[PDB]
Amino acid sequence: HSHGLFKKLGIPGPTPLPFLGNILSYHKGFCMFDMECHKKYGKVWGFYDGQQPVLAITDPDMIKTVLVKECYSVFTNRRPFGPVGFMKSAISIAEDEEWKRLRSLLSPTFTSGKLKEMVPIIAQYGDVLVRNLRREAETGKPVTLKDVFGAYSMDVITSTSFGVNIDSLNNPQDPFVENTKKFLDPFFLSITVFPFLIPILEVLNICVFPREVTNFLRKSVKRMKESRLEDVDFLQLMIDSQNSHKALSDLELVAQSIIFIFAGYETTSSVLSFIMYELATHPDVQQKLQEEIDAVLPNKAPPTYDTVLQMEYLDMVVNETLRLFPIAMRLERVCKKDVEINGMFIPKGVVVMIPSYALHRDPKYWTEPEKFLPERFSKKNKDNIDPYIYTPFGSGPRNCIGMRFALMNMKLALIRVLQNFSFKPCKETQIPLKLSLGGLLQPEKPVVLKVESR
Amino acid sequence: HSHGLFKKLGIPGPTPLPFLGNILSYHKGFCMFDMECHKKYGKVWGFYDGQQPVLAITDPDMIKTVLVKECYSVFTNRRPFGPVGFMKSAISIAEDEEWKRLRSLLSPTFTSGKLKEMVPIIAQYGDVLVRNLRREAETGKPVTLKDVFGAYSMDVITSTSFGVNIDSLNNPQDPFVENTKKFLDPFFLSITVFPFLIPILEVLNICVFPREVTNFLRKSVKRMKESRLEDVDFLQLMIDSQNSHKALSDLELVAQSIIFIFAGYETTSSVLSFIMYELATHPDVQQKLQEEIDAVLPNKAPPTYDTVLQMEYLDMVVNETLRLFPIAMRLERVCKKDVEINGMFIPKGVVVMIPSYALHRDPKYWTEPEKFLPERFSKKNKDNIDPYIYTPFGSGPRNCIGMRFALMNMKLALIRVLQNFSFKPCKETQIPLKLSLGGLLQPEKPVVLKVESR
Ligand code: HEM
Ligand code: HEM
Ligand SMILES: CC(C)(C)OC(=O)N[C@H](CSC[C@H](Cc1ccccc1)C(=O)NCCCc1cccnc1)Cc1ccccc1
Ligand SMILES: CC(C)(C)OC(=O)N[C@H](CSC[C@H](Cc1ccccc1)C(=O)NCCCc1cccnc1)Cc1ccccc1
Repeated sequence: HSHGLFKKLGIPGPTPLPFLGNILSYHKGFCMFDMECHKKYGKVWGFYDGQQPVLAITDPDMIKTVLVKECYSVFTNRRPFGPVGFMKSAISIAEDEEWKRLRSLLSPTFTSGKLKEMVPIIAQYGDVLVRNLRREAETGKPVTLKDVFGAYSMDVITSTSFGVNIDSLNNPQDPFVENTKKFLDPFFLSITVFPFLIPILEVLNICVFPREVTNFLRKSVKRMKESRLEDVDFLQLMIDSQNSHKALSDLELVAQSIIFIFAGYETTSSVLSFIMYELATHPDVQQKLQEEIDAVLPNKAPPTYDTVLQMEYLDMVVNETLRLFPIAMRLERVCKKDVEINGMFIPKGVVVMIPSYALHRDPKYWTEPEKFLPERFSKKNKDNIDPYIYTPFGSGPRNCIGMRFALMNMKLALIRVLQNFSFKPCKETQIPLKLSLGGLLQPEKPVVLKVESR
Repeated sequence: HSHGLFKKLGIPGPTPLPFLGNILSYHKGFCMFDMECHKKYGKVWGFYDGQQPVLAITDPDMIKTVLVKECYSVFTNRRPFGPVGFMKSAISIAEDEEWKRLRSLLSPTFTSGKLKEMVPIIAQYGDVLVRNLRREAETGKPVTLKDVFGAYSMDVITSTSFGVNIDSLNNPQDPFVENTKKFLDPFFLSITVFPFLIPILEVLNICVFPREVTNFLRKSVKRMKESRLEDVDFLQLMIDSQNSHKALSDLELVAQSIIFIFAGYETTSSVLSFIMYELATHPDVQQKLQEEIDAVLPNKAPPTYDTVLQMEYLDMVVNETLRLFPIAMRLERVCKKDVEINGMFIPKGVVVMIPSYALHRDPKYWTEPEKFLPERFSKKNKDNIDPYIYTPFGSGPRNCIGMRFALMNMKLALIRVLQNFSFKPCKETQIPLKLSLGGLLQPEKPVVLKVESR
């Protein structure tokens, strides 16, 4: 009933089958399909997620108009997502004057001042990591990064948000550790063909987040809420905040606590895994980086907030990895008005998509796009890089509110880990890595590596 | 479109509201509503579960026609239940010539011969129970029965079916113990008003059993299948069985393994909890029973299969409890034909229901129906009891296939428990017990009791 939309505006794309759209083209994952499309169709193309049209753009100025310029006016919300139940009040899912109300009420939690106030705490679990690694290093036993990294990222989230202190790797059976550790699978494809069936599940209290984990943290939060009240973390600042322009409700407060936890668990863990792979497969880079760390932190000195930003080959290494594996893959915004941006009409209701993964591997802005070369981000060459071709944290008012915290969380782990250990591939280590043909930005085979002690 | 069905046949009942039916009358639970209806309307009445008519019968001969006589011809299947995914092949859910095919292929597992072959095994975990109770008995700390009883019933199921041996109470964090321990809640009411929405969830692979626990046991079973093949329990006999009239498939085999596990976990545990309450609130009965046990098993002798059936005050105690709390509450069968049984027309499609709980408390067949008096089942008075008024295990071809195993499982626990401990109520012990106004036959407040050692 709408599969003729791009044929009308003269916008190219693959031919959508009825009802399915082009979702059968996802057999190789969003990334390979975007790379193919960006290659076949050029600067702008179109396709249909079921009955839903999606438009892809690759011009730095047009992306800037959508993410930055016309964010408030036109492109304010991401693609609708459901069923969710009470999770409607979550920021990344919120919309319009209820997003602007929440993005404000929670921005003060990622300031340089508060972020520096978390340096003594995040550092405490970088140490706990070393013991868990050294126990498996002295017992030569190849190591799965995501396991031990997940336990660390888990340990940092909990502390930085609620104060609950657990050695999740050695307490994988703690009642607070279990609950926590929990788009092309059989369900979500049925959602994109049956978006008319989402409202059924919403009057059903059925949620893609199980109704159990949430109810454990609706109460675990209100336990801690009444445990510090009255008697430095994310929640101590979210309680200080409810003390535009209505204050923060309490089921509203329980919702954002959850979104941070995923945000910083599988992403802090996944990215650190993509990094230790690149170091293990480019040991020269691992050499140059351990030299820089011990030059800023001699005698294995403890990283501080001001020493972390001081490490430049560290930032270069982090950036280049994110180019190769930008965990979001795509950036998306929903167009709320008949608007003509940068000389092109965008009708109301169209999802606007930026293919981040494909753009990070576009040879027109990247020489040797699939090799690992941190030298792209040296202060020498870091200036020929369009800020709208490279967006691992998005851009504009709706970008990643936790970016500063993520770059600080990961670099405090890399300093403390690379001060002590070094990483060599295994025989059973997948060289080279194959990306998941599925729906998340993750490896086909989990990253296994040999670990030795300095 | 069908709410005029009972008005037509001249059958009385509460007035159904559009779409909801009489389900708003479930605010006091199925039990209180059936008692009320049986009291207001007499021997036969009618009501609507949404758009679905249900007919209640209370005559011994008419129940016998449905459960026993015309089971094969007319009343073969229970009320349709979904969504379920692959669990369609489960016996209690199976229908017609695929139930008759499965009820046969699995009946040989509850014979007196095989049941006696499980006596040495089930006895091993009655002992493990004592230590866990004595640890909390020597530390005077009131005891929650369902916790420790659940761990025991759990320990017996696993062993009697797969051989996996765990102290689930002290291993509540065993990867095999966790998966296992998992009708008027917000969901199932939406199902009975929206039965047209079930087929949506079936093409969605959404199942009221989470798609996770099942996939752990589709593989855990096929681990054990290829671990004994090649190298006494339920599965060793289900593999021996696939060695009417097609053999047992392997996803067919994974399904029945699950249905036994619930069947014998929350029911073996719940019933033993309703029993220890009745003993604690009628200590004279507890006195008479410990005398009988030590008279059959002197010196705290180990129960055997032939000593267990020998205990008559034990059976009396078990029976009378089940009268007071018959965990099924109702028996149901779906009518597949225009039939006129015992002088009454039953049109096609009508669910036929027997109110077991209400009938167990009907003063016309029970003197002092709400008191606890095991003497109703003494060999003296046990003959004035209609086998179709008292059906804790159902009746006829479709009755509880595991009845013999349940009466043997529980009595082996009561002998070993009452040989050693005695049970007194607490202050915080709920005297008298309030039944759950909800959907399962369970207490409002979990049973807590003081435990002392002989
Ligand atoms: C390697 C680490 C991370 C990366 C690469 C990353 C990337 C992104 C990206 C690309 C977006 C979408 C931005 C857009 O649409 O323009 C986003 C959104 C978001 N991120 Fe992250 N993220 C990371 C870690 C975190 C962490 C640790 C948090 C902790 C709270 C967090 C919280 C959020 C939130 C709340 C949003 C939604 C913002 C909004 O809609 O206003 N992220 N992130
Ligand atoms: C206190 C213990 C138990 C009680 C009171 C009980 C009661 C019942 C009742 C009333 C029914 C329905 C019968 C009917 O519709 O006429 C039933 C069915 C069933 N029970 Fe139990 N049960 C118990 C324990 C068990 C156990 C331990 C198992 C182990 C496998 C089991 C397996 C089954 C099965 C498979 C069915 C369905 C039979 C069929 O549809 O063919 N039950 N039970
Ligand atoms: C794809 C379509 C168009 C159908 O729907 C969307 O696009 N929905 C996206 C994600 S759905 C739900 C998600 C939270 C969640 C998902 C699964 C298990 C547990 C929690 C969310 O609510 N928020 C995600 C925030 C966590 C995060 C991830 C990466 C970086 N930083 C933070 C929304 C999204 C937000 C941010 C980046 C990328 C996507
Ligand atoms: C009420 C309407 C009319 C809508 O649906 C039905 O009546 N569905 C009944 C039960 S639903 C699913 C159930 C299994 C199950 C349920 C919940 C969590 C885990 C597993 C089953 O599949 N089987 C139950 C067998 C276990 C058992 C319980 C008690 C005694 N022995 C064995 C089916 C039923 C079977 C047997 C007795 C009472 C009810």
